[PDB]
Amino acid sequence: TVYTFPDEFKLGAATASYQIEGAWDENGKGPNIWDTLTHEHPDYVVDGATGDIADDSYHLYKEDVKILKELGAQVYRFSISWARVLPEGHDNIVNQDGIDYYNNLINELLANGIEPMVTMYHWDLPQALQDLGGWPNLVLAKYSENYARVLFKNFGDRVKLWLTFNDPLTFMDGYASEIGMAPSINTPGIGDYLAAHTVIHAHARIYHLYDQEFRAEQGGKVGISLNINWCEPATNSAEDRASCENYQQFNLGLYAHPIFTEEGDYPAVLKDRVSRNSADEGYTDSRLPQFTAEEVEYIRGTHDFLGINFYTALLGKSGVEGYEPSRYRDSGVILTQDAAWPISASSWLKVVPWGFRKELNWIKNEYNNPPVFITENGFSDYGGLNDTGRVHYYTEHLKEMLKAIHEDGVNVIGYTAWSLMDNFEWLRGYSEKFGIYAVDFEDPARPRIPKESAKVLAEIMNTRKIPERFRD
Ligand SMILES: O=[N+]([O-])c1ccc(O[C@@H]2O[C@H](CO)[C@@H](O)[C@H](O)[C@H]2O)cc1
Repeated sequence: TVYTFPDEFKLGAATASYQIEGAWDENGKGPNIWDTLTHEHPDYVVDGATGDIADDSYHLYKEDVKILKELGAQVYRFSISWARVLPEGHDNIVNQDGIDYYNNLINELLANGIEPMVTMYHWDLPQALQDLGGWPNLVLAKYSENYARVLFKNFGDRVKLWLTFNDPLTFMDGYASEIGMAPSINTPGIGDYLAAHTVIHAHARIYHLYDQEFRAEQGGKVGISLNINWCEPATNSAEDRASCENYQQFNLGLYAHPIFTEEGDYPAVLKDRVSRNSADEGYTDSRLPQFTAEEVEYIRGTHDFLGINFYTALLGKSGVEGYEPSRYRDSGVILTQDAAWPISASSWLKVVPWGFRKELNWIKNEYNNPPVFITENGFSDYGGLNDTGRVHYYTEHLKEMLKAIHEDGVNVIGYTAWSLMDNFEWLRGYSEKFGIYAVDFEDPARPRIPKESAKVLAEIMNTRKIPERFRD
């Protein structure tokens, strides 16, 4: 039983628009911040790669559905490109080609018995909105509501699972370095917090919009996807345990405390540590923005489920490091990884499957056991179809999740493997492979070929159990 999926549990796979679509300027699509980064700053990206073509899923979406059907996916999580739909960012112009494209994908999925799950924002902000300052500018919350309205209006009759944002903890970091994630702005400890504040407001506006204008007719669910790693105490001391709690609150709690708790607002430790550090450095005002009481009440409770992106673990010890100012320095934890942990093709990604069970329990206890949908979990290598490391990664993480469900009572309701195909991997270009299907980026037809992990995942999805050969 601990190896069997609950009957209603949803299994599938996931992708993101800029990572797969290509067709970056085709049929009316406007430019986004990743078009800008890869065109203007190829020195930031491995091999100077771009997402101009990527997997060419704009043209090859029927092939993507074919492989999802082969895999036996029940749900396909994909994201919508904001600038493909609203090329100017604002809602004055709706690109019919964009509407037709996503309807064509949704309809193809449904005709093949696969449920669509749509992420509204996976990092590809229209450049016209970045030119106003992007996420640090609170005006983007209303622009995000207007974008969501166009999505609910056009697609909500058929789409019943929505995520507003994918991993703002990472995308806010685009405002904390001059050479990093788009838009590559160096405002650490200041602009990244402003970006977080806008995203939280935007998410809350989108959820209220669904309640007011769409839920009664459409009957779907709206969540948000938050990335978090497990943080294990470097030693068993109370002080190192405190540092791990700081990590959880500064990385997951930053977004989840305002939305998923009864109290709302940012975590106290976040408010308090940033206030103290700002005062010690001579600022008149805290670097952390504030919510009014009315805003706290508006934002809290804006969820039907919690999306979790989980990849790895860290060790945390008591102390402070990082540059002043920065979110890492403010967080009051020294983070490392254990050299014993198995490695991947990504410097930051170590294989620590027991950390997934620990994290699921931390979430259960902090947020009163919300329904959790694992929206990303996966592994990198440099290439190859006989992807034993990826197979092991998936089987171990699924086993740990199933223990969380069955033994620990955690309400996990679905899981989409990251990712369906090898991707444009952001600053890593085409150098790192996260797919369960390989794609030949040198072949204009971009054929998709199953790896061993795709065959194992199909076996899991078909049998609804972890096969005996992978059990302890
Ligand atoms: O803190 N971490 O461990 C972490 C943060 C952000 C992450 O981001 C993920 O990274 C994947 C692999 O590159 C991308 O394909 C995917 O688009 C992205 O959501 C993944 C992991």
